[PDB]
Amino acid sequence: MWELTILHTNDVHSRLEQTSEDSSKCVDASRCMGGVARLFTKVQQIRRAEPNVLLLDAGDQYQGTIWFTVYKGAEVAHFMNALRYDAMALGNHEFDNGVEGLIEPLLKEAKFPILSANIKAKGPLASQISGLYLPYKVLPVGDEVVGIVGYTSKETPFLSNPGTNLVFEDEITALQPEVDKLKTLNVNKIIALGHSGFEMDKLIAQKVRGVDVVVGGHSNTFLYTGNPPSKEVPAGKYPFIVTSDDGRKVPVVQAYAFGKYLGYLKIEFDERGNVISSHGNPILLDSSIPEDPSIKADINKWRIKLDDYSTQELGKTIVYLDGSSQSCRFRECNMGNLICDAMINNNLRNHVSMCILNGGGIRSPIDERNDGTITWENLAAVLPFGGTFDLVQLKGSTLKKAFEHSVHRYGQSTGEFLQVGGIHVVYDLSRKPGDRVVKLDVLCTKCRVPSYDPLKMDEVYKVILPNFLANGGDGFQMIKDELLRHDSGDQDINVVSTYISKMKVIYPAVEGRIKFSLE
Amino acid sequence: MWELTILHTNDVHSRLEQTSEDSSKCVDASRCMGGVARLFTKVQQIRRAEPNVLLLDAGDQYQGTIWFTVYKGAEVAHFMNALRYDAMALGNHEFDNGVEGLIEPLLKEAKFPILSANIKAKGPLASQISGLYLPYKVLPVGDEVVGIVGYTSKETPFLSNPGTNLVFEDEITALQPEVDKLKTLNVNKIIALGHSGFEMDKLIAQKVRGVDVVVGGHSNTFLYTGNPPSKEVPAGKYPFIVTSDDGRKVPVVQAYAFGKYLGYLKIEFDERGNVISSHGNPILLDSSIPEDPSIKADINKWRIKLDDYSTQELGKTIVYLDGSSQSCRFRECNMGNLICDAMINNNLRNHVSMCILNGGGIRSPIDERNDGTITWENLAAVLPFGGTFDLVQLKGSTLKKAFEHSVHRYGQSTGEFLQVGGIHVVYDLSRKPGDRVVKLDVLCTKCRVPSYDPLKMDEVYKVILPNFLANGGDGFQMIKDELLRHDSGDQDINVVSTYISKMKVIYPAVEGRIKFSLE
Ligand SMILES: CN(Cc1ccccc1)c1nc(Cl)nc2c1ncn2[C@@H]1O[C@H](COP(=O)(O)CP(=O)(O)O)[C@@H](O)[C@H]1O
Ligand SMILES: CN(Cc1ccccc1)c1nc(Cl)nc2c1ncn2[C@@H]1O[C@H](COP(=O)(O)CP(=O)(O)O)[C@@H](O)[C@H]1O
Ligand SMILES: [Ca+2]
Ligand SMILES: [Ca+2]
Ligand SMILES: [Zn+2]
Ligand SMILES: [Zn+2]
Ligand SMILES: [Zn+2]
Ligand SMILES: [Zn+2]
Repeated sequence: MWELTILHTNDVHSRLEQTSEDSSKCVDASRCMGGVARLFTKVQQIRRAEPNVLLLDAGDQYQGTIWFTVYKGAEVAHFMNALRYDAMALGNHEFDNGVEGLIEPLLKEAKFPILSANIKAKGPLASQISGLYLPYKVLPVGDEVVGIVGYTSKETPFLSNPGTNLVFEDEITALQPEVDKLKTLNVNKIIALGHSGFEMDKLIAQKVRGVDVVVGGHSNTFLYTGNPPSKEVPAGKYPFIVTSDDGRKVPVVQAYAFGKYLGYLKIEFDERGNVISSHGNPILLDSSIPEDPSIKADINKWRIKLDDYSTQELGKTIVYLDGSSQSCRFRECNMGNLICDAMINNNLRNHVSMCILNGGGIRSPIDERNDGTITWENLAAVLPFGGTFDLVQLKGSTLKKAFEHSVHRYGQSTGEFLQVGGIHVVYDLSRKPGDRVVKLDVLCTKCRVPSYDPLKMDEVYKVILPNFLANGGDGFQMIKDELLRHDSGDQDINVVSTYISKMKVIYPAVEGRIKFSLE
Repeated sequence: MWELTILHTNDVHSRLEQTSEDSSKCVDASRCMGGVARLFTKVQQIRRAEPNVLLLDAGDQYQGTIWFTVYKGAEVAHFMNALRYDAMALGNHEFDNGVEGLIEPLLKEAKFPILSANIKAKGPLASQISGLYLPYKVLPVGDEVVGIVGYTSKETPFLSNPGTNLVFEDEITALQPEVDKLKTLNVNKIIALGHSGFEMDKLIAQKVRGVDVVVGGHSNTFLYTGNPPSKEVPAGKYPFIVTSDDGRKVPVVQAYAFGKYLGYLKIEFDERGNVISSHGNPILLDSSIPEDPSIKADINKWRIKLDDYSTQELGKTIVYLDGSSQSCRFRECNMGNLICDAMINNNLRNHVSMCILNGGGIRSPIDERNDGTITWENLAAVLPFGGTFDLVQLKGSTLKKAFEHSVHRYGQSTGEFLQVGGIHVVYDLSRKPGDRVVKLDVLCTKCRVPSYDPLKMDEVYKVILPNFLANGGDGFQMIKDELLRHDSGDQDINVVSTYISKMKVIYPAVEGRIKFSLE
C-alpha cells in the first residue's frame, strides 16, 4: 500500500488574514479562524507526520478583500509560494483583471504549477501565455509520481473577463485525452484538480476514465463525515463517493470557502494505482491552531499598505449587516436592503423607485460589535468587483420574468436570487418554475404620493441594478435582451459609502420586501 | 317677516393668508383660497346687499401657522377687528397658551364680544377675568335685537391648558338658564354660538328650549345642499335640521375649517322670533373673489416679521407630504411615516425601534410643487403645538389596547388613529370594537438583525411617541396608566427639521405599515 495525503483549499477569495466565523474582518482575535498563518501551522504539522503529502488549490484565490484590491494577486503568488503549494487550478476569478491581471502578478511569480487542460489560447495571446499554465503536472511524491490534471469552468467567458483569445472547452472532452496521455506515460495515480462546481466534479468522477480523485471548488461545497465543527451544514459525506461508468469508487472533495477549513483526504493506493480506500474530513482552522509566527510577521509587514483603507470611519451600524450567502441567496437580507436603499437614494439625490440586486453579488457580511464601525475595508469585502449601479427601463413583463428567474432553481445557493428596493414580491415555491411569483407590487412613480400597486405586464418601469445584471449576468438574459434604456451609473462601493456617510448610523431591517407563501 | 343673514367661520387655525386647496401654504396664487383679505371682500359684498347681517366665529382661531407662533393671538384680535366680527365663542385652542395667552393678546384687544356661558372662573383668576368674556351678548340688528349665547367644549380641560381656576360645565345645563334669562328680557331671536362639535351642536338644538339656530365648530364639519364646490364631502345638508323636543325645526350649521369657506345662512323670522324658514350654503372663498387691497396690504406689513421662518430651506421633498386629516385619520399617510422615521432616527442617533403618533397631531400637508422646498414655516403648520417626542416603555398588552383604541370608533375623522414606525398592524373593521386588530408585528430589539415578529402580550417594548399620548391624550388612558418608564424628549418640530436636513431630499411612501383586511 502507498498512502497519499491531499491537503486542499478552494475559493479562498483574498482571506490572507484570519477572519470572524462568518469570514468577515477579524475583530475578536480570541475566536478568529482561517488565514494563511494558521493554515501554515496545520499544513506543517501534517507534513511532519505524513511522508506523502500534496497541498493543492482549486482556484478562486483572486478577489474578496482589500488585499486583492491593493496587491492584485502579488499577495497570492507570495503567500502561496510561502505555504509551498504543490499545485493550483485556474478559477474564474483569476480572470477578473483580464489575462494580463493573471499573467503578470500570478503566473510569472508562482513557484508551483498552475493548471487548466480545457483552456486553449489563440491568436497573438497564444504565443506569450505558452508554458505559464499547463494542462497537467506529473509530481514526484516519495518514490512515486502523481499526475495532476487541471480544469476551469466552461462558463468562465460569462463569469469573468478572460478575453477573446482564450477558448474554454468542455471539461470532460478536454480532460480525457490528457488523462489517457498520463496513462501512456505509466502515471497510474491521477488527481483531477479544478474549478467548475460540485455537479461538474461528480460528472468528471463518473465519466473521465482514469481519474482516481476529484478536488474541486467554485460551489463553496461543504462536505463532512459525522458531526460538523461549525455553522456550515454538510451537503454530503466527506469524501463524496461517485461510482464511475467503468465501475470504480471515486472520491470527490471540496472545502467550503474563505480559507476557514483545510481539506484533508488520505488515499490508500495499491501498486497499480487503484484506490483501495480513502477517508478524511475538512479541518476547521480555528483559534486552537496557533498562527505561524514567521508567516504572521510577513502578513503584518504587507498589512501596513492596507491600513489606509481601515483608518477612515465612513459611519456606524447598530445592527449586524447580514451579507451571508445563507441569507442573501435564500431570503430578504438586510445587507441587500441597505445596498438597494443606497442605490435608490443616490439616483433620487418620483425619478426611479425600484432596485433589484443579485444576492450573490453581496460577497461578505459586516459585523456591528466593533463599536459598530464601517470602513472602506469592510465595504470592499462586501463589494469587491468595482461594478456600477446602472439605470435601466424595463417592461413589467421583463421584470416578472426576472423575478421568475430569481427562484427558478431555488434551494441550490445560487447568486441569482434578487434583493430589492421599492418592490414587494411574494413567491410560492410549491408552484412550477416560471410560475412561482404569486404577488409583485411596485412603488408608483407617476403619483404624487408613492404607494404600492400590482406590477402591470404592458407598463414600463425604471430600475436601478448592477451593470452585471444589465449585461445579462446570472442568466438574466431577458434584462439585456428586452431592456428599453440603459444608462451607466456610479461605482458600486462609492454609492454605498456615500449613503453610509450621509446616514451616520444605519440599522437596516428585514421588513417583508420578499416573502414566501406557506399555502 | 324679518330676515337675518348669519355669516360664520370656525376652526380658522391661523390661516390669515390665503392658502392652497388643501389649506397648506399658498404657492400658486392663481388657484389659492381663503385668507382674511378674500373673506373681507365676500363679507362686504353681503353687508352691501343685506340690511341685517351678523359675522360670527365659533372658536379655534388660535393655533395653526407661523402667524400664531410669532404673534400669539395679536394677529387674531387685529384681523378679526378689521373684519368687524360681531361676536366670537371661545374654542379649546384659545386656551393653548394658558389663560394669560387668551387674556392679554385676544380678550383685552378684541372690539367684539367674546362668549362662553359654560366657563366659570374660581379663585384669584375669577377677579381679573370678570367682564373680558361674557355668557351672552344681546346685539342690535336694525330695529331688532338678537341674543347670542356662547359655549365651549366641556372636554377643554383635557384638550388644552385652561388651568385649575376655570371650571367647564355641561353645555346644556349652563346654556338653558342664560336662554331663559334672555327670554325674560324679551329677546325672542337667540343664536347659540359655540365650540363643542357637530354632535353636541345637534343636542343643544334638540334640548335647549328657546335656541333658534346653532352655529358650531370643533369637528370641522362640512355641510352642503346640492353639488359641493371643492374636495370636501358633505356630512349632511346645509343647514342640518334638528327637530327640538318642544317641536321646532332648528337649523344647525358649521363651515368646515381653515377659512376656506364662509358659512352663509338666511333666516326668515316672524314678529315673535319664530323661525319660519332658513336656507343657505357655505361660500367657497376661491380665487374668483378678489382679495381686498387694504386688508392684503396690512397682511403684507405683518408678513415681514414671519419671513425669517421662510428664507431657510431645511431640505427638499420630491413627493406630496400628505398630512391631510382625510388620509392621516383613516389610513397610513406618508407624513405620519416621515414623522415616525424622524422620531426613531433621532433616538437611534437596537435602542428603540417602534413609533406611534396620533394622526390628528399632523395638522397640515406640505406640497412638493414649490421646487420641493421645505421651510420652518411649512413644518410649523404640520407641527404647531411645541410638543416633545418622548421615550416610553410599554407592555405588549398596553400596545394592543392602544391599537384597539386607534380604530374603536373608526369612520368619524377622529385624531386617535395611529400613524407608526417599526410596526406592521392589520385591522379588520367588520369585527367588534376592542377586537379589530387581526395582526400586530413589531421590529425586534433584542436581535442582531431587526425583523418583524408578532407582538407578545406579556413582553416589554420601548416606543417613541408624542408627550400628548404619554399623558393619555386622545383617550389613550391605558398609555398614561400602564406605562413602565417615561423619559422626556426633544421638541417635535426640531426632530423632524434635523431629520429633513440630514436626508436633504425626502420621498416617504405609503408602504403597508397599516392595512385593512377585506375578509
Ligand atoms: C463583476 N463580477 C465579476 C465579473 C463578471 C463579468 C466580467 C468580469 C467580472 C460580478 N459581479 C456581480 Cl454583481 N456579481 C458577481 C460577479 N462575480 C460573481 N458574482 C456573483 O457571485 C455568484 C457566484 O458566487 P459563488 O457561489 O461564490 C462562485 P464564484 O466565487 O466563482 O463567483 C454569482 O451567481 C453572481 O451572483
Ligand atoms: C399639544 N396639543 C394641544 C394641547 C394639549 C394639551 C395641553 C395643551 C395643549 C396637541 N397635541 C397633539 Cl400631538 N395633538 C393634538 C393637540 N391638540 C389637538 N390634537 C389632535 O387634534 C385632534 C383634533 O383635531 P380637530 O378635529 O381639528 C379639533 P381641534 O382643532 O379643537 O383640535 C385630536 O383628536 C388630537 O389628535
Ligand atoms: Ca489510478
Ligand atoms: Ca325665537
Ligand atoms: Zn469563488
Ligand atoms: Zn468560481
Ligand atoms: Zn379646530
Ligand atoms: Zn376645537
